[PDB]
Amino acid sequence: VGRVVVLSGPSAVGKSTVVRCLRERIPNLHFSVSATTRAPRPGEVDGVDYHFIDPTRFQQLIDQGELLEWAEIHGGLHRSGTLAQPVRAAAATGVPVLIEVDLAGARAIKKTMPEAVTVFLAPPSWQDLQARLIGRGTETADVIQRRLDTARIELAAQGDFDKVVVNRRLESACAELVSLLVG
Ligand SMILES: Nc1nc2c(ncn2[C@@H]2O[C@H](COP(=O)(O)OP(=O)(O)O)[C@@H](O)[C@H]2O)c(=O)[nH]1
Repeated sequence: VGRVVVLSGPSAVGKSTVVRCLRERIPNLHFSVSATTRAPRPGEVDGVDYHFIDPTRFQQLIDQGELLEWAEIHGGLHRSGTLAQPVRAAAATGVPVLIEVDLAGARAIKKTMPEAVTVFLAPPSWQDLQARLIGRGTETADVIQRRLDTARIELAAQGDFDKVVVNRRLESACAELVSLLVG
């Protein structure tokens, strides 16, 4: 049986680089393809970037209990979420699975699939994070203050997770995750 790992953390912090490394380290890693009801952009392959389904079917799947999690996107313009069946099918086939979602999504997935292992990817310190949120200082004080506030709230609830990986160094963050996914 493949391990299922749900990767989340602070919302203002992109994890695509970490995801990219894991996929390079674990050759047969199945990165969860979210379902969505928005249309494909050119270059997007159905079954690879998303599973593109229409609003009516997405609702069916909600009603049948077939999303581990879902959400309204851009205030309900469309929906996206994680399909249960591919995740379980991959796992039973023995392939390891990584799901990368926001915090509400990971919380929701722990309920619908409790054998999944949730991981909060934490900053090495509050100051490391703060520095990155201020960044180049191209945003307004109001916006930055909101980010810093948002971040402290999110950091304060990392204890809801099965596991904390402190991202001190990319390669050892990635090493800890590899261990959870196959070790
Ligand atoms: N709840 C939930 N949100 C998703 C899922 N997939 C994508 N999203 C959200 O949709 C937003 C925008 O999608 P897009 O611009 O194509 O790139 P993305 O940011 O990687 O998803 C993201 O901020 C995600 O939080 C999912 O499976 N579940």
